[PDB]
Amino acid sequence: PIVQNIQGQMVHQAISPRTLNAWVKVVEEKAFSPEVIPMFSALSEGATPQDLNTMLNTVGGHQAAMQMLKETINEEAAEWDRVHPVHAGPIAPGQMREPRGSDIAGTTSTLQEQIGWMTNNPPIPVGEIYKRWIILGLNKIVRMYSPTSILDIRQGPKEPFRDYVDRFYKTLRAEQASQEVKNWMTETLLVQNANPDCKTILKALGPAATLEEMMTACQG
Amino acid sequence: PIVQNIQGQMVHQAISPRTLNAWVKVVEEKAFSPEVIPMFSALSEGATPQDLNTMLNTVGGHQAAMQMLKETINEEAAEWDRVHPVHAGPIAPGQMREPRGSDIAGTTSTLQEQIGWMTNNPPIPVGEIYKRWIILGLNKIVRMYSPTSILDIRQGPKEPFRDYVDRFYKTLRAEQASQEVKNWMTETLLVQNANPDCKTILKALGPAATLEEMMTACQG
Amino acid sequence: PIVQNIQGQMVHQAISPRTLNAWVKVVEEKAFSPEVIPMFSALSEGATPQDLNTMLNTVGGHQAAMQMLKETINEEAAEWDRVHPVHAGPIAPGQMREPRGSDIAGTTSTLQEQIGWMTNNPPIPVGEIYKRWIILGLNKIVRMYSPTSILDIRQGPKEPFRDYVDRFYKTLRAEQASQEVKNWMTETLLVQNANPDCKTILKALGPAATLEEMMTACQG
Amino acid sequence: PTSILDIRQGPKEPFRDYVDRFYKTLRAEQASQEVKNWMTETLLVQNANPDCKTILKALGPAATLEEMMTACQG
Amino acid sequence: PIVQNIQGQMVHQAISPRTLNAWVKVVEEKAFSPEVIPMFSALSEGATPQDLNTMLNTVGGHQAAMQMLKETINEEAAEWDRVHPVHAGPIAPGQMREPRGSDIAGTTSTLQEQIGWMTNNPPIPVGEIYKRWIILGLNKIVRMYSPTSILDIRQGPKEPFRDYVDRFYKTLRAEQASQEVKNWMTETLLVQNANPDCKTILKALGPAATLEEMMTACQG
Amino acid sequence: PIVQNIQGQMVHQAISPRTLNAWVKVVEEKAFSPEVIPMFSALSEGATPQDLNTMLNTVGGHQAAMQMLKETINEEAAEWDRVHPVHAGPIAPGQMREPRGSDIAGTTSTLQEQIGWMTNNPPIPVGEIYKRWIILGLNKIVRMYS
Repeated sequence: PIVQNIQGQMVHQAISPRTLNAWVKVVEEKAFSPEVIPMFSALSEGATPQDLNTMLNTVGGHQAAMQMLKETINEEAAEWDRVHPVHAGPIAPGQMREPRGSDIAGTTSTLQEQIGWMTNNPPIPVGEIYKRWIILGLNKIVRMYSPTSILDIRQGPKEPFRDYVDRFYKTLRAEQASQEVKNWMTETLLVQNANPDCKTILKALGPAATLEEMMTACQG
Repeated sequence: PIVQNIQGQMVHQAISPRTLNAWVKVVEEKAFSPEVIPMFSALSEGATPQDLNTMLNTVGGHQAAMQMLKETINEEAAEWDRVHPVHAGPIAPGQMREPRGSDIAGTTSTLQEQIGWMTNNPPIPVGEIYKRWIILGLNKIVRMYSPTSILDIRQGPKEPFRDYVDRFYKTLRAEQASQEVKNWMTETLLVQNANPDCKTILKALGPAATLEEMMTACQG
Repeated sequence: PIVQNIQGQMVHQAISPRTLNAWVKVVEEKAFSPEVIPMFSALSEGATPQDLNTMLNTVGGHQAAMQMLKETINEEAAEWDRVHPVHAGPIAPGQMREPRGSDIAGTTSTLQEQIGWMTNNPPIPVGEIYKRWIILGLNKIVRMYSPTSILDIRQGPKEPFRDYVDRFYKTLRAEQASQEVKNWMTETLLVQNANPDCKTILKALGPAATLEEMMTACQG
Repeated sequence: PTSILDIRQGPKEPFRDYVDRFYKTLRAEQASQEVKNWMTETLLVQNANPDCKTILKALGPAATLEEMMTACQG
Repeated sequence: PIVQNIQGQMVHQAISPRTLNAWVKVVEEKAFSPEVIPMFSALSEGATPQDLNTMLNTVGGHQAAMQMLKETINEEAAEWDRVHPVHAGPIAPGQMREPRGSDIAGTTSTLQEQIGWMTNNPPIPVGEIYKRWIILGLNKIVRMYSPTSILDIRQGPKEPFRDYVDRFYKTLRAEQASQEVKNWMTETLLVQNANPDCKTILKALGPAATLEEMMTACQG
Repeated sequence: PIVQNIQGQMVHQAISPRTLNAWVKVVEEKAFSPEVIPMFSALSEGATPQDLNTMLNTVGGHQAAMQMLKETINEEAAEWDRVHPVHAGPIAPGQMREPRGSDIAGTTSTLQEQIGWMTNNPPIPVGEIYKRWIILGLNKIVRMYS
């Protein structure tokens, strides 16, 4: 990443072997659970596109997911290049040229150009855009790994409300719907799909139902 | 209503008996269907709040719905009076005073104040606000009147696809959710709740499912 | 709908209730049949897009057909926007700007703008365009409500020739694939599917036979 | 261990393991990316199970990987 | 086809019957081989679109292939119109005709118009454009007529290397791909699918060996 | 070929269908005998490289021999390009540029450049070199066929 030296210039630093080992371990250990995206955004902070490409290439297996992520990055780069014209010709000294989509993807650039684009005034968040693209791809991947749909969750006769709402919120986190539609879903289907006993319990509870009072009512 | 004379002043005209007869006939024969709101908005065009109060009072029976509508009108009037200060004191001639919420409802005024407010320059439309409040109330009523919810619609084994989509779209018209949630449900739960045979047919149809294509696929 | 006056000019007029009542009655009583399009074209002559949206929203029941019509109107509006692009630069003093594909439907424009568009100099026929779109949608609807195809017609041994030709021409007018193909069908498929006795009676007159002699042959 | 031309799906071997093994062998293999673009569209659908073969061919030749996957999902 | 006539003035010479007989015979005897494309390109040198239409109509059988050819000609004309629309510009001092997709395809263009477009200065390459279209169509047809895929070409246990490489190169020429794909395939697929007895011989020679070395190695 | 008009310019003329028909007939009926090379050199006289490519592509079957012939043409073109430098930059009008090996093969040019090279002063015969290469290839083929 790019660690900022204390009261000094920000110095470039190679990705830590500890960071890369933790990343490959969490990938191998947890496959593609919805928390791998937060943990990836945590491990990779202020990292160059070279660092992000390394963190992606060290992943072993799940080559279909990797190819889908690369296709998503390619689509994002194509859209960027389409909606952003690229200038050419002689360029004034002390000012880097227009970053192309293939360069912001890191497939046709070098660490020097990446650091230059990340140190310019004003700075150009090449890392923050490539990380956004990688997060979109990882979101597509985790949506593809979703075993069951959200509309098809039904509580078992013996399966308790805690386990039911755990599965429901896991599938909701995996879901792809927008946040505005995501709210209505957890407002309605949560009480509409439960077992009849606690369903009538929450119906007697009525409106303004919150998770805490719901779980305290469905006790026993 | 307020008929606009051809090349002349917009002369006031009392509501014809035909309008009230058609209104009482539809509210008697058709109960409270989703379409009544469009027919109500059609019959009453450019009508003073006195005309709308006459059209509402002539309704016979279903007094619970009328009380709910009056409560909704009262809530809207309270909100209007809260978020709009009312001026007092001596008022300059040729300029009507500030319309109050209980006054914009027409319960504390005569026809002259309404006609003056609908003829001022610039015009202050009391009819288009009182009709909006009545439409909100009628929407609450028709939502309350719906017998079954939208999430609990399931196609019968012998019941064809046409009847199923008819019931589904009727309940959707009766639904209270926002338009984006409406699009989400009419996109997903339509094919997610059909009979397994045509369910697999529409799954083979794939994305971009359009209603005419669906109904042409499920034929036979 | 606009109406001409004694001086010759036209101005908006409120939609008559026993037009809405007649349209709703003919839609429900006759459901969907080829003779609903002429009635619709006759009922709403000169109607503004708001009046057509009224006459469409007022149709309770058969919501699938109304959604088909809405989708057809939707696609038609998009084509109009694509075919003509608004010009840039200074606008002439005697001319002002035009409506969009979605505003032809009247979904996002007030009634006064429709009246100004219809009575401009030169007049802009938004009402006629939206009526053409609605007529195309109704043609597709009556196509869907066809109970058989044109090829499956085969007269029964006892079904009279009159009923056979009635059913044939009914599903032929409900086909509307083309006009010259219709002319070829009425020559070939009409003579190809007769009962053997009356079949050879029609063959006795050759292909030059007209429909009148065609029926009075099998008559009596 | 094996060439990319030898990758073939078993009769009941799910599409998941087949595409995983195929892409793993393709990544281990050495060739220009331009050749791989034709290699995938020529080999992925052909070596699949007959039922899944017809299922993917119903989607189209230029179908993406995610649609081809969700076709035979489960 | 037009031909340079003494002296220096091109005049129209109708297509000779012997050329049409040669074309019919080559299509009868050789069906749709890869070599027909060169024979067609050489039999119709500098032919007016009418001559190419005659040569495509005189074919006997293979009506499906002729239909694909006609449809691809239509597609090329459609794309040509899209790629060559009349954008507003100052009118040229000198006017020369212009060939439309339908004027190039010889459908609605009289012979005199084509003679004009060809002999005028500067010439309009209508003949070469229509020949390129027909050649693309013939490439499509000959790539469709391939009995087996190039990937399925495998040598028999005692099938000599002679017939094996002959059939392999024939199917490869019928196959469609870029030249670099063929360069990779001739190095990756040819030696692998050979018979093991001679496969060991080809492996002993080397990976980058030429065709003649392997052919004289497994010779006999 | 390039027919020389009687008291006139050497007008270009497309290969007649009879030449190609006789060529495909002999290559089909007689396989690859030693005499075919003389008959090939006889049928194609003063022909542009486009004519020779058309005469070679029309051959049906024996694709191994055609691939060997194309490999021999490629080797000869590589040798020609190695032992002859190719000039570039702006070229004076009325004087064609330096013919490249891949260009002398006719695979990277049109008929106009060949006709210009076969009409320049002094003439630069592309046909007599491309035919020489095709004859070397056919000699290798007939040696292999023995």
